[PDB]
Amino acid sequence: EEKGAYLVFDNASNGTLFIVWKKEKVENALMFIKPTKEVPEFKFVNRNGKNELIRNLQSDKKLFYSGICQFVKEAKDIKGKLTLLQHFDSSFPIKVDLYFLKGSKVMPLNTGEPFVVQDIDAMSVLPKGSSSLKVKTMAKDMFVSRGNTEGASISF
Repeated sequence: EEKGAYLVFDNASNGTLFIVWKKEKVENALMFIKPTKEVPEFKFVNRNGKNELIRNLQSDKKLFYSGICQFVKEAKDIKGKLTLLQHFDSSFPIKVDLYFLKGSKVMPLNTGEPFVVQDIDAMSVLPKGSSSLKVKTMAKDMFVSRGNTEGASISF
């Protein structure tokens, strides 16, 4: 976990998400990214390891959802794995579970497990009421449109 990315929440703007690109162990993170192949150095150097994803989460809890898609976006960009850490949900009023689209099949994220995000068709951030996309097989077009109405989606 030392090498990878971490989703962090900051009190900036009464709610900001932060994705750390580092080779160190970041704590107090809500989510994580695990790269299988080498991680882009320019993301380390240009961002200096810090990148603020989305801000003012105060105004709308769904912004956190969207910020999450922006987070896994990085994972799908470098072609790694996405890990949803659990802990924040006990303190933060947002508890959700992530879903990926692969082929015609939809797959939910396993809590604290690096899950294949690299060659996904689409991704979305659904709340505990994730049954929107919780089916045996799914349309890539529906996946994003559904997740978007859930408040977060991101599709190739």
